Amino acid sequence: PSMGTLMGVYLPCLQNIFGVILFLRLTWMVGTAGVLQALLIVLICCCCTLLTAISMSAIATNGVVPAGGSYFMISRSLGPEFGGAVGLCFYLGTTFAAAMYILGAIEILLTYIAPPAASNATLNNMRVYGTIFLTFMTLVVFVGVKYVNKFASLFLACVIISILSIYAGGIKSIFDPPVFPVCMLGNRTLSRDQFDICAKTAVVDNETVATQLWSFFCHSPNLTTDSCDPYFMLNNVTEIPGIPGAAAGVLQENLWSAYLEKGDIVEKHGLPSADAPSLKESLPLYVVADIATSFTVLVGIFFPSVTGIMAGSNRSGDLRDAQKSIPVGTILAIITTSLVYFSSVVLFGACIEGVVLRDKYGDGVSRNLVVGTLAWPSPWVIVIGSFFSTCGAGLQSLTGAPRLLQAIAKDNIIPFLRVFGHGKVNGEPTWALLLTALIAELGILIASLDMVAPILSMFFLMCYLFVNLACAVQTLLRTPNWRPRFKYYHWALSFLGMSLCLALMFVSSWYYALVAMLIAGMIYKYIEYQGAEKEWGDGIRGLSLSAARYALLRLEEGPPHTKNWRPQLLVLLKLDEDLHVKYPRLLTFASQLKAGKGLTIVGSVIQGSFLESYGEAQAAEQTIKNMMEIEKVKGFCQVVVASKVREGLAHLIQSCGLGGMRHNSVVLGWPYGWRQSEDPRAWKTFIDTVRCTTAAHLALLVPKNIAFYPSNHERYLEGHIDVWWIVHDGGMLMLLPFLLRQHKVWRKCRMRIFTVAQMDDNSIQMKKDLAVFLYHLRLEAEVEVVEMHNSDISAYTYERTLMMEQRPDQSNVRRMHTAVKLNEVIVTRSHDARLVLLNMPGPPRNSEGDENYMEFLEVLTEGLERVLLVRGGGREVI
Amino acid sequence: PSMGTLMGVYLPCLQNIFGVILFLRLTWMVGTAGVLQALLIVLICCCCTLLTAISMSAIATNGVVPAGGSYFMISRSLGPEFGGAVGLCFYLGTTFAAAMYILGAIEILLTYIAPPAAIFYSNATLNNMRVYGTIFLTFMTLVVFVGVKYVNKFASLFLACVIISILSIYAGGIKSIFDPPVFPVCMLGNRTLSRDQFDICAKTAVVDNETVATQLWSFFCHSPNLTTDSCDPYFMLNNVTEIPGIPGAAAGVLQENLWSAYLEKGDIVEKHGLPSADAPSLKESLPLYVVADIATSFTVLVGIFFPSVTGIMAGSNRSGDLRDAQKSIPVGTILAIITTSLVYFSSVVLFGACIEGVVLRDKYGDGVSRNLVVGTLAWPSPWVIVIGSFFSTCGAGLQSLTGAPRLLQAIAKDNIIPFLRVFGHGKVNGEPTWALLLTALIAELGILIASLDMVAPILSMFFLMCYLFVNLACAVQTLLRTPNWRPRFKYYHWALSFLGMSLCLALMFVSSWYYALVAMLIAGMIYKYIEYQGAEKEWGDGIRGLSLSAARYALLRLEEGPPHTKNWRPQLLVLLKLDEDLHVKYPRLLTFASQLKAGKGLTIVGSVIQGSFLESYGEAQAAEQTIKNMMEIEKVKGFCQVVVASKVREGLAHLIQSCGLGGMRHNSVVLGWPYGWRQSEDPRAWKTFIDTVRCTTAAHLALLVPKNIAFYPSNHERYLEGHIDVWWIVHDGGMLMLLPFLLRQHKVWRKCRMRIFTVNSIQMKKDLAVFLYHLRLEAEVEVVEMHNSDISAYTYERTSNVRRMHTAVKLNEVIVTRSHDARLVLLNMPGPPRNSEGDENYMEFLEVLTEGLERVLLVRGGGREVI
Ligand SMILES: *[C@@H]1O[C@H](CO)[C@@H](O[C@@H]2O[C@H](CO)[C@@H](O[C@@H]3O[C@H](CO)[C@@H](O)[C@H](O)[C@@H]3O)[C@H](O)[C@H]2NC(C)=O)[C@H](O)[C@H]1NC(C)=O
Ligand SMILES: *[C@@H]1O[C@H](CO)[C@@H](O[C@@H]2O[C@H](CO)[C@@H](O[C@@H]3O[C@H](CO)[C@@H](O)[C@H](O)[C@@H]3O)[C@H](O)[C@H]2NC(C)=O)[C@H](O)[C@H]1NC(C)=O
Ligand SMILES: *[C@@H]1O[C@H](CO)[C@@H](O)[C@H](O)[C@H]1NC(C)=O
Ligand SMILES: *[C@@H]1O[C@H](CO)[C@@H](O)[C@H](O)[C@H]1NC(C)=O
Repeated sequence: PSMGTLMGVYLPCLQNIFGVILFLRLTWMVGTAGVLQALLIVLICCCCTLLTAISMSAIATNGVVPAGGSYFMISRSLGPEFGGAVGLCFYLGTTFAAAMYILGAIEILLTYIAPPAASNATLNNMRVYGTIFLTFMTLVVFVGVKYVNKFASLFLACVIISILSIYAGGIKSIFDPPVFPVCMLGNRTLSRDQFDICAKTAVVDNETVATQLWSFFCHSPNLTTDSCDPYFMLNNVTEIPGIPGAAAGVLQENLWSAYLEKGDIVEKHGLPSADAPSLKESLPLYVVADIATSFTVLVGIFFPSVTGIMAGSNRSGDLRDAQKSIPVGTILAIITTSLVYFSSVVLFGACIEGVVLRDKYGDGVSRNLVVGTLAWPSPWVIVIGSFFSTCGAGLQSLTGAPRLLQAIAKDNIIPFLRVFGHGKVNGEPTWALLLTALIAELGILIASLDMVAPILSMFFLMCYLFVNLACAVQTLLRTPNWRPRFKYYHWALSFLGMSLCLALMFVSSWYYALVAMLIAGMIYKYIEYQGAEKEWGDGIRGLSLSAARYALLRLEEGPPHTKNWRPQLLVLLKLDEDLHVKYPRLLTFASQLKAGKGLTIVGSVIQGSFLESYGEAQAAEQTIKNMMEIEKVKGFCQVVVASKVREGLAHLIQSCGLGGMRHNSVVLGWPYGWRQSEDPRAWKTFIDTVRCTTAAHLALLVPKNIAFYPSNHERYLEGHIDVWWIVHDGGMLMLLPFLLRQHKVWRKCRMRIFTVAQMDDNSIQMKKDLAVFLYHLRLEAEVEVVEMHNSDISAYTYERTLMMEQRPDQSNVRRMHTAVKLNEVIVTRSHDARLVLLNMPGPPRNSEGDENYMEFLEVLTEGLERVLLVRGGGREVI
Repeated sequence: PSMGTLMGVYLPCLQNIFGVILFLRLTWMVGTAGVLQALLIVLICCCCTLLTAISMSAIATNGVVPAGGSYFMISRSLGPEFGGAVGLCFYLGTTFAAAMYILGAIEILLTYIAPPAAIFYSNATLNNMRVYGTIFLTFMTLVVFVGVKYVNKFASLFLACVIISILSIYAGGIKSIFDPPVFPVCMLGNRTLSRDQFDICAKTAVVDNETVATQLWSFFCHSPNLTTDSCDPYFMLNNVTEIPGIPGAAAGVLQENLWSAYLEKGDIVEKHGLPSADAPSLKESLPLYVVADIATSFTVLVGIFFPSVTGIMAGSNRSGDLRDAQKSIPVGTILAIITTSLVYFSSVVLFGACIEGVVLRDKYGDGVSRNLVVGTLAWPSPWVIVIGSFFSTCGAGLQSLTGAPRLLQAIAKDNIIPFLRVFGHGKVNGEPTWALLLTALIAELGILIASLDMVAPILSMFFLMCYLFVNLACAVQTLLRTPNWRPRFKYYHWALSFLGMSLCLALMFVSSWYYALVAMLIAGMIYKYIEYQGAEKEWGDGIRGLSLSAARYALLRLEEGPPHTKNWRPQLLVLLKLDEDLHVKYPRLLTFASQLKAGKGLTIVGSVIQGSFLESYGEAQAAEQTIKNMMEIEKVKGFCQVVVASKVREGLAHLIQSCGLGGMRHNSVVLGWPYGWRQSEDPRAWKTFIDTVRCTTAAHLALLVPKNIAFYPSNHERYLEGHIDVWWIVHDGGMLMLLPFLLRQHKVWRKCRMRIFTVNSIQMKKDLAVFLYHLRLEAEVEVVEMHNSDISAYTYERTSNVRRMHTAVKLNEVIVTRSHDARLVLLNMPGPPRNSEGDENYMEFLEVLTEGLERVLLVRGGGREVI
């Protein structure tokens, strides 16, 4: 299967756009509203269709295009929810379009072709004949689809012959127009059907005698009477030509709006008329305005003539290269249609009188097609041409709606219409054709183009709005599988299309638009619920699971680094031998530092064997959940059963979360009684966990002396948090006290920034820097710099220099002494502090100097009531 | 601090509801719309407010009540997004209410109290309104700036004025019933003349023993002589009557003014039911008939009258100083609503039944001698209602001017919206500083319209937006079972709040659809902006933060509730085994998982890497990228976990039991087959396989062991001829039947024939068929003989080493003679032994059982599978 762009995309879209709306209701629309407002309407109705076509192309290019049709692409590229929603609005639009074309064919048959074989009598004739035609067309569609697909070329040929004849007639009008006298009464419009000739008196047998017009206007058959209406005798009777040759005075004439009312009379603005009363037996003698005309009504009546851009991408499977052949073809069809309407609007407006355009049924002329009056060969070619075009459009719509319904039914998206997929032995639908025919009858029972057209418009506008909105949303949030290759495509275009087509959908009828939107929302949510129930198993719980998975998948792609740094903690609790939380203050501290917003996972390892201790794990999980609910901290809880607690801690540290929902901080407690007991396990386990959390580039929070930390009911009134930032990790060391004081427990503790990084430098510049940095934070904490020394900070400087370059025992003995001098300073100037935060030095590289490192950490925090040590990970930015 | 229900909630709400609409625009509404439609209007405007009061009570009952005010409760109980959105609509409503009350005070000053002080003296009335409203707005802002304390002291007086006014109205009516007042209104045929100009309504009067033309004649006929015939035909053709304007209460008037009489702009107020002979008229007479001022309809009347019943959120405004709020707020608010509704109903009926249908339609009381139309019936004098309404309007304006900037200051100090942080810079006392100025500017921009009949709909739009948002939030949070939302109200049900949302939305669209669209877009923009700011504050990114927050919210909500699903769908964990060069050994497992899930569900891909964590981080990260790429190729959407353990066996276990977050857990482990276990000299592989098998059966997980993974098809291949074989032996029938269906759901197995072979036979077949009806597979069922002795191994393991092999070899014989040419064979395997040493024999069994079959997949049930 391989065919080019032309015979695969261009000709079908053109054949679907040229409909009956042009002939039957273009001239009337142009004359009633003028040339300006008509051109503006055409432009407004082409822009929405252009933005929808661009979005449709952006959809049709990303990835491969499914070979099924025009509904499979939408579904595959926008999800089952959207695809299901789009298919149904399109189905309803198609069945009402078939109905409307049947109405057009009936109207053209009973009014101009042959009126003998026929207020509300006309409506009843329309109903009866439309029902008969619908029956016959449904039967034909049942038996003879092959012949329709055979004869489909003829309908386009007829349309082209008709348009060629119209333009040829115009070009012949410019230099030699036809003759079609329309009769006048002052500034009124007479129906030429009854009268033989329009003249008050005629000369018969050497003398004047009253004409049929007289006898119809005056009840007296003798001229010598004075009991007639004043308007007839007061004004004249003229015979102006109806087809004035092309000129700039006529296009100047019919240039301003002429919106009439229901029942008014078609009047020729620009003739002398002296008003007077009139009888009530004369109204059947003037031409009358049939329906109330406005701007929104004309929008609604014209819109079904620019629809069908989804009909071009309808033989997608039998295409050579669809990605490059569908969009260009569709847009070329749009451009051709827009230019044909513009040129025809201007030619009609500028070539025909402003009073004969308003005869919806061609009353001024002797019951002819008003647009058929200007046609070179004869007015009989356009009538037959439009008749065959209407029949063909009806047949093709009745062929193409049931196929869409059958596809949607066999896709098993909406469950209650599975039966509509019981196709024939060949695949042709059976109980979808019946539903379509019944809805078409329900539409025919209205029997008026001016009321069927807005419903059709609502369905199509809803479909287009949905396509555009889906495209824009999927582009904004970076949907995982959505990458279009179109060059001139940008989500701003789809947004503008949504706005314009929404404005149209609301101009026609706000309440109808609300009903359509509610139907669409109901079907969308119902599809979503059914999909959730089918993938997972539950309705409500299934919805939540699906939302979670969607969010995680979308978060997967993209740069995995955030411009800011906020602590997301993982609290490593240590369960007792009796399965009790040893330090229930860690949970309290986590709740005070997070305040219930963010991610907080709470892991714990249970020594033993997994094969025989599963119930223990479940019990411990419930226990931790209860204890965690009490302290009011909202988080998940993981429990693993390892053989040795060390490897359990490792597996917990490096594997907790799903993709992007990872922790970036490990808060572990302090080992108490490590030197007291003879078992040296404690400090080696602690140091091993420290080394394992520093090699994964994670932050570290080691709250020392956890038994003295406040509870949530406690409150502090006087006190000041103390920060003792030594060299590095300034960002997190400044971000912690702020997030802490944001809680009511530390609601008003004064912050004091103590800095010890003299390094033979000046504090004046560092004070200005700290203050300006604090200005953005707005903490405004007092900054004081203590007189620091290089030899005093030697322990930290060694590591700092090594870190800068990257960007033992001799040193350790010195480190202990520096640790004790620093401890002396801090305990003499910050003893009475409420909470003290200072950054700790990194663990040694040598696996044996760990005891000295522990002695350093113990002699450093000697005397301080409450001290929290934080170690940076190195990837923190702010 | 402790004060009761009455003086803490009831009276403030009453003071906020009874407003100026009642006096200035009730009679006009009743006369224009009739009695019936008036009752309907009152009912419609009371129902939306009643449902909103019920939802507000449900909010005020869950948990403890914040002591701050009326905005803190909403925030704490509905989240920062909703609470922030509500605050702005309520703020705008309050400032426009200040504007409307000022307009009411100006209108009452220029029309009844003193008409000479009309400086401008059409558009002159509008310009006078503009100037005087500006002067008052300035003066009231300054007063509110300096003297809040005296306002808080004198606030009771305004309520005293309102109550005395209403009591006087009813006293006047009751006096009307048996002895009415006198207020003659003059008539011309069936029109209504303005009684201000004429001295007396009579065509001719007798002066000095003779008749002379009266002032009415000179106004209608410009000639001062009776002997003239150059006047309009309407004056001479019709009569001049003087009907009483206040007929005492009776059933004849309520019978008259009972149907709607919507006029048009410029029409004439006509008394239906009087003799009138029509005739043309001049154009210099229009200044002498009373005229309808604006076009009247039904929707217009709803829009103008809705502000009267607003203010139910002002009752829960001294929340901190309350004795027991949970039992005192709802009952107080609802009693205030009921009292207001009954007062309106009784007053509507009283007006309908006491006043003529022609004097109700003079919006400014022209038929009567420029009096307050409602003041005609009042016992002491019509002077009590005028002064009463003046003081009431000034007091309500003052309190709105006091209560709006305070709310803005609260929102600014809550630090939700960042660009209005400056508005929290209160004075030394707490009185707002740059919030009062902004409020005064908005009030001026509202005054520039200078017409109650045009300001009222804007006020209504904002208040309706607030109520709709409250109701919708309550209903949704009750439906989705948010974790921290449990209301204690007795008569509360999410259907009621939903119905309230529907009704108040209907109102919002009846009044003016376009305004409703603008309000909804403002609300949506602020809602999404608050959500974005919350994301920026918790996580760090705007978009990535939004996604993280959505994920966390979904997981937390899914946490609570029954942890068992009615259905069972496989959620796989594919255990890949990386090579020494960090390449996927069997990339066909990922293909098989993608075929079994079809891209919908959860699929985690774990793998263990032997070594030490301290020195092997980069290898793990590189392997993570490798697995992600290989998984992207096969088109399977899933997450990837890699852990670095010491001994692989141990790492596996930890991978099996800890993967996921809370409720997003796996329930099926698909591991490959150990190849070369007996051929390999070392016995390390089977020792690992058996350990993973034993560990995954003790966690109650299903098990899928695809054997011979090197012959499984890829995605590009297609099958035309073949038949899947299922060999369900004893147990695990549900999942053994659900697997082939989910498999054939993919295009690769799109049309492979399914054959069910099952080791009373009619009863069993009937059961399989009835079960198959729901599934709809309709696959052919073939039941081979069932020997208990042959299957003894499965029965004995569920509920002799030499015998094991004999049964396995007979079963292998049967399967290979009746299913050798099968495409895919699925059969359930027996459980591994409890003894840790018979693993070699167990492996020999498993090897000799599936001997000859090209492709065989073995499934073992977990035991908690339902379908
Ligand atoms: C066709 O002829 C009739 C009668 O001559 C035109 O009637 C229009 O409307 C009324 C009579 O129905 C007259 O207009 C009056 O004009 C004054 C001056 O502004 C205005 O104050 C009145 O309210 C009324 O509009 C007059 O006969 C004529 N007026 C206009 C502006 O057309 C009718 O318009 C004619 N139709 C055409 C010319 O298309
Ligand atoms: C006050 O008197 C005026 C003038 O008489 C009333 O206006 C006109 O009243 C007459 C008599 O009711 C109406 O005539 C009726 O017209 C309708 C069709 O419009 C016809 O079906 C009836 O059989 C009858 O002929 C006339 O329409 C009406 N309006 C005008 C412009 O003449 C006025 O209605 C009286 N007040 C009230 C409250 O009725
Ligand atoms: C009617 O036509 C006659 C014939 O020319 C003309 O004289 C007369 O003025 C016309 N009347 C009007 C009202 O134009
Ligand atoms: C005016 O009133 C007199 C008083 O009886 C009455 O006779 C006359 O008919 C009235 N005029 C009309 C037009 O009814």
